[PDB]
Amino acid sequence: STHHYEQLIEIFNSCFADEFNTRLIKGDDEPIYLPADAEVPYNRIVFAHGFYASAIHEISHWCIAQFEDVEVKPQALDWLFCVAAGYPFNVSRVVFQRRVHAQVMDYLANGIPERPARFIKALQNYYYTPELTAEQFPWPE
Ligand SMILES: [Co+2]
Repeated sequence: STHHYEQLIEIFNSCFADEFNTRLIKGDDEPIYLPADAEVPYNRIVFAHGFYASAIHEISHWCIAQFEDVEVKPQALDWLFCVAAGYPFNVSRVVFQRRVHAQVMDYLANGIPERPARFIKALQNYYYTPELTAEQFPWPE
């Protein structure tokens, strides 16, 4: 499959534009969260640059809502999303990515929270990818 940020906009909106009144928007240099208002009546997650990886990262952060500690769970969702989509994962070293790996394992063993779980299933149906298995997430070596 190809991977274009425009695809993530449609997948995200399909998952969340109704239930959570939230949509994904390609922005400029800044990631932003803009709540619905009287003119634009839906919440907007704005990601920086027309870059697939950047959209994934803002989606992960939205799902979760000392920099290492705060970044572990969003980067774990990043990794899950990328494998679900058939996209290559990188962080943005080995010690930190092992913390992310453990958190992916935690999620897979103990349960993925509702919003990322929904996004993962939609990714799988959009890109026709097999069910996730821990084996698709190699320990950082
Ligand atoms: Co981040």
